[PDB]
Amino acid sequence: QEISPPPTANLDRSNDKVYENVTGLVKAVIEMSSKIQPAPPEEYVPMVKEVGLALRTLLATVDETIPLLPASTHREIEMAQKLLNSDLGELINKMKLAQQYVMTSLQQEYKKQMLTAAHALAVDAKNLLDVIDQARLKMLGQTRP
Repeated sequence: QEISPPPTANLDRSNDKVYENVTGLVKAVIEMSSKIQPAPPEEYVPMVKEVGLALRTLLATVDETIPLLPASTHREIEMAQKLLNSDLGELINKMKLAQQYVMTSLQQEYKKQMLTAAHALAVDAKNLLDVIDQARLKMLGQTRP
């Protein structure tokens, strides 16, 4: 019973700077705490979903920019999308293995390969950006008289 009721509803919070500052401090603690500590295999799934959601937003956005671009660049973009999907597959596979091997000699190795897959995903995202940028600049070259 380290449990207490939510704060009173009898007070307007809309300019309550104490409330806001307590919120800021509790969040700063949560953020420090979760960074210091290694997250349990439970938590892996929600984190990976967040990354998958972010990827899908990106792929959907990249789908809508491809029409605009010179057809000579489409294969490169699509390949770079391919590579992100490839990194997501790997990430999910290593996450599943890390959970599977949770209390074995393989726990930390699988965790590591999961992080390397995630890192690869971020690196490949920035490469997609650069591929799209070169495309757009090429397109501007073409567009200008």
